[PDB]
Amino acid sequence: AECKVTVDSTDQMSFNTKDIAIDKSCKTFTVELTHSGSLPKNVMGHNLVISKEADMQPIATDGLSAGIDKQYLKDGDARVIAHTKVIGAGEKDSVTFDVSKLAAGEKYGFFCSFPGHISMMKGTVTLK
Amino acid sequence: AECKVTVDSTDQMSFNTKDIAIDKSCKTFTVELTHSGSLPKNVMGHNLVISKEADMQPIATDGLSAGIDKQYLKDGDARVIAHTKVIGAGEKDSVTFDVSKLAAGEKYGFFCSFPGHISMMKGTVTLK
Ligand SMILES: [Cu+2]
Ligand SMILES: [Cu+2]
Ligand SMILES: [Zn+2]
Ligand SMILES: [Zn+2]
Ligand SMILES: [Zn+2]
Ligand SMILES: [Zn+2]
Repeated sequence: AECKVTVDSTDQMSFNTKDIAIDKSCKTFTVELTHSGSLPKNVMGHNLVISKEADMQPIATDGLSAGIDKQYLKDGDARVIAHTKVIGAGEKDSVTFDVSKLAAGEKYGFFCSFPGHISMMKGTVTLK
Repeated sequence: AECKVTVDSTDQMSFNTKDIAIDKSCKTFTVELTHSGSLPKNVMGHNLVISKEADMQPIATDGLSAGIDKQYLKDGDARVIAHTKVIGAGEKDSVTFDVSKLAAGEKYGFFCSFPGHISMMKGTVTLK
């Protein structure tokens, strides 16, 4: 199986994809996030966070007050299945998680939790 | 006296001035803000906020939770002297305030409180 994907994020507040396909055959899956462009992380930082589709906005709202030091995520948030750091231009991060965590028949999505980015920066996770 | 100034804001996350000079003789001062370029407000929205220089970042941090519907400013934040709405490309807005609110000898600045913009979008307010 192919159990890795790389997603780019930009100065114009977008990801380069709207769906991440995860082979159910995979034991673990690795998401690598890169940031093209020139803006630093405190201006236009992006992370990639995976959760239940219905949990994305609640997580993002709870992340606002956490600050960039905690990757704009509330510490110990149980709704977060996996997430990268907040990265700025020229940086990259990756996260590897157990594919078992994704309940078949449940709807999953990815988003950026930097304040206000979720409106433009989200997508679906599809198990294949 | 001249008691009005126009400031433009860009897709490049910049104001087209670094200083706003306010004549002390003015009873009121009016700041008009425009937005050139083509990006919508949820991507590259800008407002213009006036406060004490030391207060700019705390105000901006507090504004994160207020959201774009509240112009990214906490309601009733007493540290805010004056502010425009958040505007997107092709829009404009203006604010008029009493110049007596400026204490000569105190240092004032202007900035944009849209998430992440402040480090790239701020300047001084100079009384003349
Ligand atoms: Cu982002
Ligand atoms: Cu701005
Ligand atoms: Zn909560
Ligand atoms: Zn974490
Ligand atoms: Zn004068
Ligand atoms: Zn107000």
